[PDB]
Amino acid sequence: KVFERCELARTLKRLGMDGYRGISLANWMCLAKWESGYNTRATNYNAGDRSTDYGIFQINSRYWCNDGKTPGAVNACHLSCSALLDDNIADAVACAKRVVRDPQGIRAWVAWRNRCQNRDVRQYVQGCGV
Repeated sequence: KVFERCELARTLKRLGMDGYRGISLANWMCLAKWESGYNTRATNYNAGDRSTDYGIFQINSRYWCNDGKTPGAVNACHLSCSALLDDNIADAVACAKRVVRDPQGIRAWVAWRNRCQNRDVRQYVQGCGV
């Protein structure tokens, strides 16, 4: 599923992501935008280390979900990576909440640093009613 901007914003709010571990909604929105274009089926294979990024938040198979083919990986979210490719983002949101409970928080995603940190991210939720 390819979410529309405001549709996603309202979904993420109901799922309790606004202010989760100190992270504003707009920041989550900026992260989904740059990681997958708001696409829940996006996947990106990292030939360099043999892991794959899955879903709307591009969650990595080395630590977060199990895909069986990543060497030396763990599955902190206790999910199959297939779960992160569903049109319903419930499991993807629960896993993203897990990723940010670790020290780095949202900084775990480099694209957030490049494209969202220290920027005016208000545009991502503007006019959406959240």
